[PDB]
Amino acid sequence: AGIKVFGHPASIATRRVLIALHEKNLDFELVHVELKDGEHKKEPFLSRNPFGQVPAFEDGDLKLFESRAITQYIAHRYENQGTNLLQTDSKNISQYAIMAIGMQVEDHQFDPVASKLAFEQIFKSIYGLTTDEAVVAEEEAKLAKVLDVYEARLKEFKYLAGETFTLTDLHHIPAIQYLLGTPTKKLFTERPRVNEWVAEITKRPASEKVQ
Amino acid sequence: GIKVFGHPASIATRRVLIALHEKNLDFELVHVELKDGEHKKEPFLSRNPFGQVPAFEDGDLKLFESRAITQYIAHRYENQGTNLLQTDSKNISQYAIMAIGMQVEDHQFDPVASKLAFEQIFKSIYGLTTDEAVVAEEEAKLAKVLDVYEARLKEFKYLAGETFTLTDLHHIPAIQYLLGTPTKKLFTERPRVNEWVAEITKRPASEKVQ
Amino acid sequence: AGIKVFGHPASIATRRVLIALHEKNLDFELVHVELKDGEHKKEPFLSRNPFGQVPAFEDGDLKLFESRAITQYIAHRYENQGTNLLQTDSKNISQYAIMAIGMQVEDHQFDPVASKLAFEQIFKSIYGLTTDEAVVAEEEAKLAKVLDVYEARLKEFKYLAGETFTLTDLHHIPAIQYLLGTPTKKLFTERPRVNEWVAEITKRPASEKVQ
Amino acid sequence: AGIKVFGHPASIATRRVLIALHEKNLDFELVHVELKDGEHKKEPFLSRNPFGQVPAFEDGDLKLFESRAITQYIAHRYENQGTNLLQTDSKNISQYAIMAIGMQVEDHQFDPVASKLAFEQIFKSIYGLTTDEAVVAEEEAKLAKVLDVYEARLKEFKYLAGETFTLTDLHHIPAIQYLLGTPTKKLFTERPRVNEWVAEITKRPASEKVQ
Amino acid sequence: AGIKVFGHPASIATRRVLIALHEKNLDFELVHVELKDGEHKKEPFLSRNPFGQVPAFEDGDLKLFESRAITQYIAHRYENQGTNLLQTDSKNISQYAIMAIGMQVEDHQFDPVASKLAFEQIFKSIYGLTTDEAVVAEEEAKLAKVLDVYEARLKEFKYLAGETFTLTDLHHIPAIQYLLGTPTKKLFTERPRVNEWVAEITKRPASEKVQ
Amino acid sequence: GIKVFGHPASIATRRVLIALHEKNLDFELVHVELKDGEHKKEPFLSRNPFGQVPAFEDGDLKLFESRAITQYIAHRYENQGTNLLQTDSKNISQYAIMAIGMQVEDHQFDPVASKLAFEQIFKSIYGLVAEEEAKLAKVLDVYEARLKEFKYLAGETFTLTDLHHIPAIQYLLGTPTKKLFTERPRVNEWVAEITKRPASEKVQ
Ligand SMILES: C[C@@H]1O[C@@H](Oc2c(-c3ccc(O)c(O)c3)oc3cc(O)cc(O)c3c2=O)[C@H](O)[C@H](O)[C@H]1O
Ligand SMILES: C[C@@H]1O[C@@H](Oc2c(-c3ccc(O)c(O)c3)oc3cc(O)cc(O)c3c2=O)[C@H](O)[C@H](O)[C@H]1O
Ligand SMILES: C[C@@H]1O[C@@H](Oc2c(-c3ccc(O)c(O)c3)oc3cc(O)cc(O)c3c2=O)[C@H](O)[C@H](O)[C@H]1O
Ligand SMILES: C[C@@H]1O[C@@H](Oc2c(-c3ccc(O)c(O)c3)oc3cc(O)cc(O)c3c2=O)[C@H](O)[C@H](O)[C@H]1O
Ligand SMILES: C[C@@H]1O[C@@H](Oc2c(-c3ccc(O)c(O)c3)oc3cc(O)cc(O)c3c2=O)[C@H](O)[C@H](O)[C@H]1O
Ligand SMILES: C[C@@H]1O[C@@H](Oc2c(-c3ccc(O)c(O)c3)oc3cc(O)cc(O)c3c2=O)[C@H](O)[C@H](O)[C@H]1O
Ligand SMILES: C[C@@H]1O[C@@H](Oc2c(-c3ccc(O)c(O)c3)oc3cc(O)cc(O)c3c2=O)[C@H](O)[C@H](O)[C@H]1O
Repeated sequence: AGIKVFGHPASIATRRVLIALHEKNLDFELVHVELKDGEHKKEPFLSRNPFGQVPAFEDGDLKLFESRAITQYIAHRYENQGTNLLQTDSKNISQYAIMAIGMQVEDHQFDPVASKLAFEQIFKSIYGLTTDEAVVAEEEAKLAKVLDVYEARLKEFKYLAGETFTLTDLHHIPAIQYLLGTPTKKLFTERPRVNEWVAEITKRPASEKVQ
Repeated sequence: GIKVFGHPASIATRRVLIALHEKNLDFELVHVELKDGEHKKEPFLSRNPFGQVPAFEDGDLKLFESRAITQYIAHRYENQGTNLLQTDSKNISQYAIMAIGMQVEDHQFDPVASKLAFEQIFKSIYGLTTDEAVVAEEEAKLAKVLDVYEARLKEFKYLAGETFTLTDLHHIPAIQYLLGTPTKKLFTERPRVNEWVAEITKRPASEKVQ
Repeated sequence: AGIKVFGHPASIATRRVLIALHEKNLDFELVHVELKDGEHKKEPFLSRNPFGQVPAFEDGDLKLFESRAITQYIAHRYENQGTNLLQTDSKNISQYAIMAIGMQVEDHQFDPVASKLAFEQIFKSIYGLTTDEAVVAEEEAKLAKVLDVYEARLKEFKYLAGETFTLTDLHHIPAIQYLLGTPTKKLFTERPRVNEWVAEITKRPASEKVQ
Repeated sequence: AGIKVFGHPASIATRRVLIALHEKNLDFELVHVELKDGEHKKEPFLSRNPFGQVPAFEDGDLKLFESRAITQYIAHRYENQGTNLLQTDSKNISQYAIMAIGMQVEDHQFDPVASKLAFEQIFKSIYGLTTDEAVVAEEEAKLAKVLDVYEARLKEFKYLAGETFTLTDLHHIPAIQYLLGTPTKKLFTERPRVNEWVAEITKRPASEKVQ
Repeated sequence: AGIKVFGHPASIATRRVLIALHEKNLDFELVHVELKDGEHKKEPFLSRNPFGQVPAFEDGDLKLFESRAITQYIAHRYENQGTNLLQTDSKNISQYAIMAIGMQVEDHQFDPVASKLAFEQIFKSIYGLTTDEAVVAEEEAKLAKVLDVYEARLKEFKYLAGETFTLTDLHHIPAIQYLLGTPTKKLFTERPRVNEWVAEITKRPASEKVQ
Repeated sequence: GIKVFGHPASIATRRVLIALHEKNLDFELVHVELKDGEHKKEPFLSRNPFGQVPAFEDGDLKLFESRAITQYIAHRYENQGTNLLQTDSKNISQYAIMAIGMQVEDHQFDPVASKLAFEQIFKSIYGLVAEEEAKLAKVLDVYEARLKEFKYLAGETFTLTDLHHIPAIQYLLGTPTKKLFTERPRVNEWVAEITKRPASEKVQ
């Protein structure tokens, strides 16, 4: 009954879902999955996601996993409450496609790089493992290319899909929150439109709630 | 009209081509010469700054990312040819189920399938020897994905439900390649997966790009 | 305190030092080196270890690094307090050599394998990453060969250097603590003298203090 | 009947043969072998080359494989037509040996390095993959040494075997064509005699026919 | 000043040259290059071969390197003395091409595998290293394929290029001599026509002179 | 008496041999035929169950692990030949400083030096690096800084810390990796001194 998120409050992909829920002012329960104990690779969590990755999700009888499938469900199902996470005219197909390009680009070009950066520089550090400086340099060079594209794009429009905040922007927030606490920060601050964009999306109340 | 900027052997290009054929749409395939690095040069970079085929045009609308393109095609031309969305396309929960499968193809299937094709086909063109360790590690991963698919296909005829959708369509080009390799066994040894592969690969739109 | 340890409490090599200090009932400060902030790759930590790795160590004016150099120093400098970590007759050179063989074997044969097993099964799994089952199988086969040697050895003597607990046994403890929380546990439990040895050394109060 | 080449028009080794045929103004059929479908590792291609490598070749009843055995056959069999691919005085044994050194050097020192560089910088990109910048730097250093030797050699003579274009030069052309579309280009252009040599051999009509 | 070979008497490539010289009954000096002291990577040897590999070679004013360029030069320059190392009718271009296929095959398919097998099983011991049994198994499987092709070939003809002993056969001898002192021997003796071929070419006086 | 069970080319065997020569000790080198897998068979396995050269004997005492052996030699025969311990061997802090260097040689230097030697000697000789040279440079920069303060790695005298590096260095001096040593002036002098020692030249 109601909306439940099965995840961990430090997980990037879990935070994606949490931010979208807060943006919609939805009530929900966060059910804690203990990653340190391998609970995500055990039953019963495996029956909610056989790939053993947080988050999983429930809205009544509907059971989901994959953060970006979940956010998009939220954005459609609860379109008319709270922040609109779709384009202003959500019935405009070409505008939806432009948002979709940006979502694909986050998923394929931004996230794997940002993830590796956060893993090397933050998560390894929590367990006393040493950061591989070569992976960091290689991954920062990649991220700089992605951010150069974003810079050009943000010269044209206030946000990545157009003039309003959407899922394209939202999906970047958790990884960015973590990378702002690392030397990777410079890559965002040295690009002026990227920097303003980061400042706006991270100061949103929904973003600050999960931080 | 509709133009696709890509290469006819490319997995991601074939994704778009199959969707266009399924909609019976006319279009032009404008060849991008990957062997000459044309995808990492202007003017192709001005269509996709990440230098990856395919890019796409429908009148004034310019796109890239194969799965954004296919979805656009499926919505813009919803009412002609094959329906690539769910039967009731206005049902939001049903759309979310399709979306899970599309995410799963992208994150769990495609990177593994793409490594298996690289090691067993593409390395052989060129001078290179297939790393049998990568092949074994990747086949074990693929088996886990296909076990999930098997369970799912016991419940429903296709991956998103009772009808062929983008979730199935996105898998076709990688599968077409892997059927020419010993990885074939992973599909054939799983009966519902095997039937599913036979159905989706024998579709006329699939055969047109082969 | 006189004695300071510069490390991280989850680090295997740091725990080696901590256990030795506790065994000697020494007072000391653990100074937590902030790996996430790159503190280990900055002055003043680099003046304690130019290779930028944890732990480093101080006893008055004496500055050290390398966990096994530190534990040995502790064992000699504070020989006649708390547990004896050297051989019963510490002046016996041949007996010291037998302990030294075991310490070398821990360093070369045991530690790199145990480390990789912990990384693949614990560190990676907690994050998003999939445990490479091939590395696990290859490494477990190596570990089994080591533990077979240990089994034969523990049929002759209560501990690895002879009849008493020494640094040879102590140096294995932290890695073992981690591997007991993984399926690699079986390799220890399926060997009866190894199993009794693991049970004894991990139930020591000094071992439990760092867990 | 007549000359047939069994290969693929993008293949470096196939192009070697094609260029030699064009230089002799020979008529021939290119029979396409579908490498993407593994046709080279199946019968009937395996009966033409049991090592499953393109190209294979036929001139009437004579069946050959190995690109450099084929080019040499072409150069002798059809010596007196089109471009002379042997030395001016082809009966001069010491001059032949000098050409033979160069051909060996292309095969052993140039080709494996040039191949790797093309793979890392062009072919990996076609598939997902990322170019390993370390391999590129290691291989470019190797290529630079080769090209330094070539530079010295080209200060004495117009081409690599002497004053005329021969098989020694011809065998380099296909790999060079690919590397001119990569940043490795600089290694050629930064060496003035190498640069002029590359410009000459790539602007030959036979070279341009296969491009 | 006559024929000089600059190399080392244990080197496979040097032995190639020595055998050809002995087959021609030529007088020559072997000038020792001390590999263990890096003499091959220093002047004056580098001025004979800028790639720093034995052997180099001299016949009067003519300076050469690459063992197979040298053997071929010897076979042409001294064609009409001692053993003919070319085909019976050396003016027959198709017959030359058939010998050339076999020479290419020895270089590309046989030599790299045979050379690894000799390194793992014989020469690793010279430097105090242990034989990698996995490399050995992988390489023996490759060598078996090559030898199966050779077996088929030798059903048709007494030697690899036809009815008479040529450079194709000669180039295999040194590697084979070494592999006959290893368990790899079985691959040759398992195959009856290969076995008779090995027995014939290794019992030649010129072969025995370098052993 | 003293016996060493190993192979004369083996880096770890040479470590032991050098220490014996430095102490002017008589001993027998009993060859273990690695090419024939003798190290992975009985009776060698009963001297070292891990099947690695060298093993060692001094009367009834049986040892393996080169660095355990060198240290035993340095203590058992402390007062003869070269002192391989610190000048004041009873000084515990000074021993610890030598111990840091021995650990550093084992963990930071040896694995890198060993890879470089085995890739290049052989690439150069039998026709079969950049990542490893970068790692080695870092280690050698630390050594350079250290050798500005003291004549040797543990202090003012030659000790086991220096000795343990010798065999790998001997091999690397026959490769282009030589430059990493020569481009660092204090490292270069240190290498020249430790490799010209008679005990080092005896095993070369
Ligand atoms: C609000 C909806 O937005 C758009 O539908 C699309 C949707 C979509 C519709 C309903 C859902 O429950 C859902 O999760 C996604 O998805 C798209 C994804 C793409 O990658 C590209 C598209 O053009 C659409 C696409 O056009 C359309 O404008 C549609 O007419 C409208 O009902
Ligand atoms: C102006 C467009 O920018 C670039 O494409 C991107 C688009 C986009 C493409 C086509 C459109 O019609 C549109 O309005 C936006 O959107 C992006 C969104 C992101 O979040 C990130 C991106 O890199 C792009 C991104 O790279 C391409 O150069 C495109 O062909 C060009 O038309
Ligand atoms: C029947 C469902 O199977 C699994 O979810 C999947 C679904 C799915 C299906 C129907 C549902 O009502 C639903 O909530 C989820 O669909 C998939 C599609 C794919 O292409 C691949 C998948 O891995 C799943 C996939 O793993 C999950 O274990 C889910 O919790 C369970 O209810
Ligand atoms: C009885 C002895 O066992 C084995 O050596 C080991 C020794 C050792 C050698 C000589 C002795 O007198 C002694 O009491 C112990 O100690 C070990 C300690 C470990 O932690 C691990 C080991 O593998 C050995 C280890 O393998 C060897 O087979 C040795 O040569 C033999 O004499
Ligand atoms: C000038 C020559 O350079 C080197 O030999 C080569 C020769 C060559 C040897 C003897 C001659 O009389 C001659 O005119 C050229 O030719 C080459 C050609 C290539 O295409 C590549 C090479 O590396 C050499 C190559 O390395 C040798 O160091 C030789 O000592 C010297 O005479
Ligand atoms: C019987 C022949 O075998 C194969 O070619 C080889 C030839 C060869 C080709 C055409 C001829 O007319 C001829 O007399 C010999 O010779 C070889 C010699 C070697 O030392 C190694 C080889 O693999 C072949 C080798 O593979 C090819 O399959 C060829 O097409 C076929 O005609
Ligand atoms: C000669 C001895 O040296 C020093 O003992 C130490 C020894 C040691 C003593 C006797 C032996 O047979 C042996 O093989 C090693 O080892 C150490 C190792 C370290 O890593 C750190 C140390 O401080 C000592 C440490 O201080 C001490 O100065 C001891 O007082 C003295 O008897």
